[PDB]
Amino acid sequence: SHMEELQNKLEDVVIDRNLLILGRILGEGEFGSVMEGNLKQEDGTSLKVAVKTMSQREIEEFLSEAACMKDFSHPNVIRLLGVCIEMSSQGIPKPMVILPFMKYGDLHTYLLYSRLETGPRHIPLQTLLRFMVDIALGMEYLSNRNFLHRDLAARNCMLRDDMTVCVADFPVKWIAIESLADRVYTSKSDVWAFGVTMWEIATRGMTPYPGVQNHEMYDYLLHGHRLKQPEDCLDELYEIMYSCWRTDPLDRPTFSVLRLQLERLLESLP
Ligand SMILES: CCc1nc(C(N)=O)c(Nc2ccc(N3CCC(N4CCN(C)CC4)CC3)c(OC)c2)nc1NC1CCOCC1
Ligand SMILES: [Cl-]
Ligand SMILES: [Cl-]
Ligand SMILES: [Cl-]
Ligand SMILES: [Cl-]
Repeated sequence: SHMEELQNKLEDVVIDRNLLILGRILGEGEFGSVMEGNLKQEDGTSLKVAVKTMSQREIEEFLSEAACMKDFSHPNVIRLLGVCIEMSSQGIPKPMVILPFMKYGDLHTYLLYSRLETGPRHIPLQTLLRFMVDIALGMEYLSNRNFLHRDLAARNCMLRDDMTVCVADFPVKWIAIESLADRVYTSKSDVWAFGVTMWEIATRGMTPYPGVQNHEMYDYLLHGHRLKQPEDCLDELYEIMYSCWRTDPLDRPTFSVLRLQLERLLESLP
């Protein structure tokens, strides 16, 4: 059964490389690049997509990992469309991930662009808190499938045509105190990272803990200091984000609890 489900998921996940046309490069780096593409669909029409380029063992885990994420269906979690693996001239495998195109790019850049004239308009507080709700909803879905994100941050949240946020790509300043110390990581560690992401949103893209350096962070945290309240951040919003950084991770709210707080606060806005 367990196996049977894995076998099916595996069936679905691969896309014939001839259904796919690559385009220009949207952002090149270390692990690799993100490029625009067209995915030929079952109905005969093409779809604009994004295309991410990243041992047979690491190949097979990539494929098994891709199969599980393809099963994820929620509007605040980025849909994996499928995978291609095209071989090089030197012979190393090149594993491509296919994603729906996110017109507005990543949330962190978008927030930064918004403080420029020619960027997106100033983002009203209501919209910012809607971004938080969307992300909490995404992470609730994940925590209910017991899946850990590991790298939640504003730069890994993506903005869709319709300004829905979805979590994606699932960084000392984002890492829970317990995980710095004992390398151990629960959903409550994702909750920590969420709390930081909320702050990145509420500051419109500031790097967490100005004036503190990465190497200083465990002690800074170990002495009870946390991120400060941003100017024009509602106290209730700050309370919600501060609960994410409680020392005991058992004392932190679940995503489901956070989401419910965030939506209530949003509803109470005029
Ligand atoms: C989850 C991985 C990922 N998925 C997607 C996706 N599913 O579609 C994706 N798309 C994407 C779409 C559009 C853009 N644009 C480019 C033009 C720019 N212009 C510049 C010129 N300026 C005058 C006006 C603005 C505005 C942003 C984009 O920028 C990088 C990315 N990116 C992903 N990963 C990135 C990798 C780099 O780090 C951020 C996350
Ligand atoms: Cl091509
Ligand atoms: Cl999506
Ligand atoms: Cl900044
Ligand atoms: Cl701070």
